[PDB]
Amino acid sequence: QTSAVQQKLAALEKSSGGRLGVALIDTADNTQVLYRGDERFPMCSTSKVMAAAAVLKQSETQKQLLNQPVEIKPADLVNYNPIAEKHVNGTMTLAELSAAALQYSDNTAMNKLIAQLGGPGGVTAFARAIGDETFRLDRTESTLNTAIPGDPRDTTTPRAMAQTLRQLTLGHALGETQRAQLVTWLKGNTTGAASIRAGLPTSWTVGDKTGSGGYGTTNDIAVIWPQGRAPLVLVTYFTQPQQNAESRRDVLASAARIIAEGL
Repeated sequence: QTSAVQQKLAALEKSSGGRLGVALIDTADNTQVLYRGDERFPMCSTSKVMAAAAVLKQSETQKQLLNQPVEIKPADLVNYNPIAEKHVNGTMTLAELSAAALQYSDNTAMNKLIAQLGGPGGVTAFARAIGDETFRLDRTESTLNTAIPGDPRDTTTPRAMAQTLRQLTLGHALGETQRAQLVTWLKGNTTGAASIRAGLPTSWTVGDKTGSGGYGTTNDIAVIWPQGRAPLVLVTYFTQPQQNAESRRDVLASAARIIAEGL
């Protein structure tokens, strides 16, 4: 029952200190389970999925767009840029910047993707054009991770991001080669081993993007191909009242366990 899952999520949330948002879509019957599904949460690095997908859309009609070299200037470096810092005063392709933003959550690469889309408003505009009316991106890295309570900048709801994640990876928001590329990048993420993945059996396939930021904000959005059933889309947002709160990736694993076991 969806409701059993709710009680367990609510109980999880009380023990968490913080505020939990969940949104599951089960594509076997298109059922939805929601916990705080229409409450806004700071998106942090999970936003990078939208930036990369928007650039992929651009590439549907600028054929060679992803192989074009983009200059990495000293002014482009931000804190936590493990991939791009190794290319300062050099070049990366929008493909390499996509992979770095998605699979290592590189913030300099994210800012390059945002810049390629014409700024925060350019990412938001792509969300609007795929029917995501809730997503809003308002700032660049790394200041978009401030996750200040009650600030609607750089937020979405779990319901909106699960709907959009399905659109991008299993629906028709992107072209076929672009959709495959996006799914290949998410499946190759390196930073989500302790989040949703750690709540799921290892035989299941997972494409995911983690997020982290201020106020102990710990997020994950995933696409999940279990054995023996249609894929699932699971969004797990978590933030805390203290600005210096510690990340709680285990809480997201617990949320995913609750879901894999009860649905």
